[PDB]
Amino acid sequence: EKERQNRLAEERARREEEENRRKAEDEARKK
Repeated sequence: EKERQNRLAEERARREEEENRRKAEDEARKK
């Protein structure tokens, strides 16, 4: 269970950092 939950949690965090760098490069284009 913990293996599964941690895997899903890192998948979530990776998607989150994807969106963060994405908004970052968007703002960069606005610059």
